[PDB]
Amino acid sequence: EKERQNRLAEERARREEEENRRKAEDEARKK
Repeated sequence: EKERQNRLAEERARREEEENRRKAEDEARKK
């Protein structure tokens, strides 16, 4: 269970950092 939950949690965090760098490069284009 913990293996599964941690895997899903890192998948979530990776998607989150994807969106963060994405908004970052968007703002960069606005610059």
